[PDB]
Amino acid sequence: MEEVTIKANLIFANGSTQTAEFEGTFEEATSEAYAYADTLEEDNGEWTVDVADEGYTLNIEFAG
Repeated sequence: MEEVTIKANLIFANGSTQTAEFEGTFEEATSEAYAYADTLEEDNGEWTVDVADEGYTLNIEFAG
């Protein structure tokens, strides 16, 4: 039941990139990361996510 580290890569069509690094459970580091994107859609547009490296890498790309 040990905690994990998840890499959240964030790219906007605005010509700028951002990154976030969450620590917690397999669900506490994932729902916080998706909520961080949810609080950005309202100021950007819809988004997509590509799960990689056993779930430890979340590549988020906004459509715009």
